[PDB]
Amino acid sequence: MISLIAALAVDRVIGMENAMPWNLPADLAWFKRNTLNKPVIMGRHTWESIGRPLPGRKNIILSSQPGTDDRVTWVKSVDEAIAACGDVPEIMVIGGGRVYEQFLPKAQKLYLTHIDAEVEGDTHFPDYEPDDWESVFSEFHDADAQNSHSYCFEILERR
Ligand SMILES: NC(=O)c1ccc[n+]([C@@H]2O[C@H](COP(=O)([O-])OP(=O)(O)OC[C@H]3O[C@@H](n4cnc5c(N)ncnc54)[C@H](OP(=O)(O)O)[C@@H]3O)[C@@H](O)[C@H]2O)c1
Ligand SMILES: Nc1nc(=O)c2nc(CNc3ccc(C(=O)N[C@@H](CCC(=O)O)C(=O)O)cc3)cnc2[nH]1
Ligand SMILES: [Mn+2]
Ligand SMILES: [Mn+2]
Ligand SMILES: [Mn+2]
Repeated sequence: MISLIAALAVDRVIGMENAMPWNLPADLAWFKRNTLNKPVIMGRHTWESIGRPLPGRKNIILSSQPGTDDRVTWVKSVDEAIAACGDVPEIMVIGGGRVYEQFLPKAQKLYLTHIDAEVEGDTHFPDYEPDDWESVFSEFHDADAQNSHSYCFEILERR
């Protein structure tokens, strides 16, 4: 099973200048809980944005060019990325925009954080047809001293 996990600001913005400009510790904790002990697939730009391997996960990087770091697994196509995960229950696709586009048609589940923040951005999460997806979990949180925007965690499953 393939799942996508992402955090979206207003208008589905996910990034600006190869970065995420907000800081929401509660959402990073949610990301860690939902990805630990699973393979994670990311594109090369997202790998450069994170800047190090994510511990406790098999890190798989998509790039058309040879890898430059043997602490992670480098693959050259979507099918190779999936194969490199092996026989696991759930593969997590962690972006960025181009990678989410390619994996969305193959995904059964979306883990989305909706952040109440207006961000100039240059990267968006794909338009997804709402009729295709059922919301199975949602949890709203007001802003607090650690998290400067309100946010909603949602899990959607393909109908
Ligand atoms: N808010 C969030 O949840 C979230 C999550 C992830 C990322 N982001 C943000 O998203 C942005 C990065 O997204 P992006 O769309 O620019 O880049 P991306 O999807 O991370 O990376 C694209 C790169 O991945 C490689 N790639 C993708 N598909 C491939 C394929 N089928 N075969 C081979 N290589 C493939 C290519 O690398 P080569 O050029 O080396 O071939 C391509 O240039 C950053 O701003 C980041 O902070 C946000
Ligand atoms: N829900 C969600 N939120 C995000 O911010 C997010 N970000 C990415 C891409 N960027 C990043 C950037 C940093 C870390 C990261 O350092 N994660 C640590 C958390 C511990 C910490 O630094 O606070 C991890 O071990 O997972 C992960 C993804 C992909 N999916 C996401 N999904
Ligand atoms: Mn092929
Ligand atoms: Mn198999
Ligand atoms: Mn806000």
